Amino acid sequence: MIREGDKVVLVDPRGKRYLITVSKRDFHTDLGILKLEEIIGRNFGEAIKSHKGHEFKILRPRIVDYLDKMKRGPQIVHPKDAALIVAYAGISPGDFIVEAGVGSGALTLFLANIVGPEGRVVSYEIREDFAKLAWENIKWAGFDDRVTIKLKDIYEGIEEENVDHVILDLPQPERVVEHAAKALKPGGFFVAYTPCSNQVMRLHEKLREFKDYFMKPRTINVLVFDQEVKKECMRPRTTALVHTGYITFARRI
Amino acid sequence: MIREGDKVVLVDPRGKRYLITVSKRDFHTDLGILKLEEIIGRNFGEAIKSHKGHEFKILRPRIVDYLDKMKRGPQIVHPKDAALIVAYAGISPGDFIVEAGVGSGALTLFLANIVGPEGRVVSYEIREDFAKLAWENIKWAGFDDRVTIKLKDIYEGIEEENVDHVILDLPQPERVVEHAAKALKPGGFFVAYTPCSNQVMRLHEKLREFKDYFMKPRTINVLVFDQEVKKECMRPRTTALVHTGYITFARRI
Amino acid sequence: MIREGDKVVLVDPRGKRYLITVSKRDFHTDLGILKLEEIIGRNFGEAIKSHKGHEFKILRPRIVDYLDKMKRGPQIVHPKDAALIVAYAGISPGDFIVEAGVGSGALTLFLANIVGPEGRVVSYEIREDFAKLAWENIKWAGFDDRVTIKLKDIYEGIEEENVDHVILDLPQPERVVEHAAKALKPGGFFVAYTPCSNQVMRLHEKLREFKDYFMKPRTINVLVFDQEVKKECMRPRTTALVHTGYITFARRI
Amino acid sequence: MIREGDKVVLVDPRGKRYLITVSKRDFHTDLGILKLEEIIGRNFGEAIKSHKGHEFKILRPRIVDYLDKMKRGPQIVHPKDAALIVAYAGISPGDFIVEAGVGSGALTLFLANIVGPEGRVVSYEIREDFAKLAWENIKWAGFDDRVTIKLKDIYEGIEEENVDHVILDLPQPERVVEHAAKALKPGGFFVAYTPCSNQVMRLHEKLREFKDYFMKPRTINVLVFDQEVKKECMRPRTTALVHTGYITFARRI
Ligand SMILES: Nc1ncnc2c1ncn2[C@@H]1O[C@H](CSCC[C@H](N)C(=O)O)[C@@H](O)[C@H]1O
Ligand SMILES: Nc1ncnc2c1ncn2[C@@H]1O[C@H](CSCC[C@H](N)C(=O)O)[C@@H](O)[C@H]1O
Ligand SMILES: Nc1ncnc2c1ncn2[C@@H]1O[C@H](CSCC[C@H](N)C(=O)O)[C@@H](O)[C@H]1O
Ligand SMILES: Nc1ncnc2c1ncn2[C@@H]1O[C@H](CSCC[C@H](N)C(=O)O)[C@@H](O)[C@H]1O
Repeated sequence: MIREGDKVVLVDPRGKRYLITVSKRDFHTDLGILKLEEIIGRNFGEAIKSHKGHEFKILRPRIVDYLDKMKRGPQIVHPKDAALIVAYAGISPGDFIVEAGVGSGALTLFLANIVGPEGRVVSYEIREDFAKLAWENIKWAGFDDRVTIKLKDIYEGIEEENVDHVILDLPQPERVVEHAAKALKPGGFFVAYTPCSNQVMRLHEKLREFKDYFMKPRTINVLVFDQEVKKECMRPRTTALVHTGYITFARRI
Repeated sequence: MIREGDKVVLVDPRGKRYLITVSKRDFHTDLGILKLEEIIGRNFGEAIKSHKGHEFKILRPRIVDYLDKMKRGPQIVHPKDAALIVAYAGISPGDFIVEAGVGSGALTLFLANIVGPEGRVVSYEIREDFAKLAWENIKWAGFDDRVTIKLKDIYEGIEEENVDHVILDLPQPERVVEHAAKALKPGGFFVAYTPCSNQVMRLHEKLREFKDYFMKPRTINVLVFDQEVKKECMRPRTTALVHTGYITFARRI
Repeated sequence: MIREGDKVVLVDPRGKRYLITVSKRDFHTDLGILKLEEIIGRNFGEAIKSHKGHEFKILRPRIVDYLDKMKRGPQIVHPKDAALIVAYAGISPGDFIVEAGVGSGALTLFLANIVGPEGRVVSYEIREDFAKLAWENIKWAGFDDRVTIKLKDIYEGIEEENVDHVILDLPQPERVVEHAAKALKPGGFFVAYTPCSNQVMRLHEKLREFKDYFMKPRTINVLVFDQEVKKECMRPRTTALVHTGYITFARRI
Repeated sequence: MIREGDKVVLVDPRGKRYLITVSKRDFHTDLGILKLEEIIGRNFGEAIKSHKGHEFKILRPRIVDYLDKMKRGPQIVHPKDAALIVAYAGISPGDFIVEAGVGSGALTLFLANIVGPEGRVVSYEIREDFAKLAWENIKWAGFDDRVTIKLKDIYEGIEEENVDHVILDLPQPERVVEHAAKALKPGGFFVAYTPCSNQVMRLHEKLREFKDYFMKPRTINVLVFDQEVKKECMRPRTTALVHTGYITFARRI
């Protein structure tokens, strides 16, 4: 069922994953040489063995795989932040999303997945090299069909109209507030990710100026604690990622 | 555009949301009486008035309104927990999900909206009053098309096959592990939400025993702090919801 | 034995405490009337019974009982914040402490307990009613031996010299930095408690300006989670106190 | 004023501290030889110079210095946890404390500082090399007067009686419960520090068997978030110490 050119997740015995394109070349590993040609005509769930006899399993790549293994220009918007943006903004299949700060394309890949083949994500970017690398990430993930990158400064305006969500992770989201109020559907969401307290203060004040266009804003911070579970001791993992950014939501009119 | 029988969200000046089916009747509010018939023939983004001069904005119902306004039992799975289920398990449009513990239909509604018209959710439930209640909400939210509620003890087995995700909020997820291993696609996710660390210990024991059926399980705990942001003062809100439940993820072999 | 005028802690069957003054007057309770005079001749570890038959145990009042049961114009600086102030700044028996913001006298009580009968806490306060209130609180607790309340505005200066610590919980702690710099012993701690980010920002501004007077400042934030532990279920408590204030520490060169 | 044999902290133009016993010798350091003969007869707040020009400040050793610079091999109980133990148990000058797990002496130092010259700390230990290292640390910090270490297993029993607090950092505190019930004064505190949920569950089980000797227990967990305050950005430190141990408190009768 797998043909040349298709993408595949190879899982080694230790649980390490390789998101691979099937082709006539021999992939090198910790644990021997895979001949990726042997994968043609196999099914997901079958295995291939390296030259030293270690078994690698073939999985269909999912969004988590693409997200986990893309070329990143550190940092990004993290899974957990993307998650709450989706939840509290209620992003849905079919939604039309404008986003600014395409970066590596991480938030874009996640949002593209949520809106499906019939949703649209339009990403703004001002940095040429980030646009060229994001686009390569989005083609690689197959979202080629639903995402458009505009090499354009969103501060100067939003061309689009009747958008479901404006989602931002750039330095000054306050400079987009006025444009978002025009672009957004009634009941549409303005969403911003900001690492600093200062950015929140500014944004909240701008959103107060635009009380007539937005509902009362909401700013959250998400923490995720991994648990270390064993036979005897169950306890939280000693260190954790405590802070990425704040997320501010505001409903339109 | 708005016709009889459609569902609409009315927003009052304060920002109180009313989820209403538009029909020929009068609706009684703390800001006076409304005639829903005046909504008919109008478009989203427009306003109707009350017999005290107070305006009511008309918005298209989004998933977040349904989750906010549905009938409930006591405990539920909160948006943040479902958010991370979605993010960490890679729940995508078109997915086939098995969930047990429908309860009030909160989680099921969340997942139904993520999977889209072409995804499917099958929910098991042992408690006949909950099943009726949950089904009441999904027809109401319009996910009629994609959701099926089984009145069946999931511990007896999972009749579905090639499922993308098995997602549990029930007292003993360990008693579903063997079943889910057979039901899940290669690469699919077992996901369990458990309030106590006892549950997690027991569940981790079962997954340990099924080592050759799942990758290394990870267990997480998610906290969300709201921020009180004023002109003079930005502090985290004094009080917060600090624990709902632990979430455990395991990918199938 | 216990005599008239002694202060005592009555613990009821449900574990509830009552800090009481022993005297010929009968005290009214959920569980019946207590003849407090019957607590004369009795000793710590003994009990007395209400007219409804219920037994109240007699304990020696400790610092936690005074802190837990005093008259507040709430909220105070919470015992979690005061603990970390003590621990991080090294507050020891015999210390000479200047604090400003006597308020209810809660912080003052805590530090007074720490410094001991031979230590000194000098508390500044600009409000006559608070000063009366707190002084009544500290008498009540037996600390009038070691605490001084100066009805004076600390922004105008600190009369004391060679102080161990300057501990602040007032709105503009930056206006005390210079005075604290000159009041503190070498190795003495400037400590401020500030509910808002904004206050931390200004206080960091001022401490940068006086870098030649202070080591690098450190701002913490402390959360305490309660656990629900029962035979079956052990989980963190659902709701917690998430924020009181930030605490900044600065060592004098 | 400062004579031979006394202890002194040296602060350099970076901020780093060195705690030494003052005696005539060319002290080897990163910024050049010190020669601690220029220091004798000086006062605190003065400066002494090396051969490379730079200046070193003389500070009086506080409890924070001893806890920083001590030989601290084995994992300590953390300052934040010591703090809440002090706070919630109401540990006061002059208290009599039995503690088990002397470890390196860290928790023993901190407690010995709080109970003061007239308090007593009896530390139990079963490991020789730990006991030798612990006694060598407390003598160095000057608490020889108030601390005794017993090379004896606390599970076998508690020799002392009428004690203020039993403070534990060992693997099975539930075995010390009955002994503590005998040793503690009316209103005294049993305090145990456990890194695992399991340990807490066992302990709570024992404490409830001893409901007639103890008030309902209270288990807590403390987190400290460091704040990053730069001129143009305030945010929490990205990473933070999230879990060290749970702490359980119970009042005797
Ligand atoms: N006005 C604008 N329009 C479109 N993209 C923008 C933009 N301003 C910035 N960007 C892009 O948005 C991305 C994130 S900017 C980096 C944000 C950083 N975490 C912070 O602390 O603020 C970058 O790729 C940047 O080039
Ligand atoms: N074996 C089973 N099959 C299907 N549904 C079940 C089930 N056991 C419980 N449920 C349903 O799942 C929902 C949540 S059960 C309550 C969960 C609890 N907090 C715990 O984990 O301990 C209820 O609606 C209940 O009827
Ligand atoms: N310059 C100053 N000198 C002395 N006390 C001051 C002061 N500024 C404020 N205070 C006192 O410090 C205390 C804390 S004020 C900050 C907390 C807040 N205003 C509240 O009341 O909850 C108050 O009792 C106030 O009267
Ligand atoms: N019954 C007992 N009496 C006295 N000390 C004990 C004891 N059981 C354990 N200890 C000591 O208590 C301390 C903490 S024990 C828990 C930490 C971990 N097991 C470790 O050693 O790294 C150790 O110093 C240990 O030697």
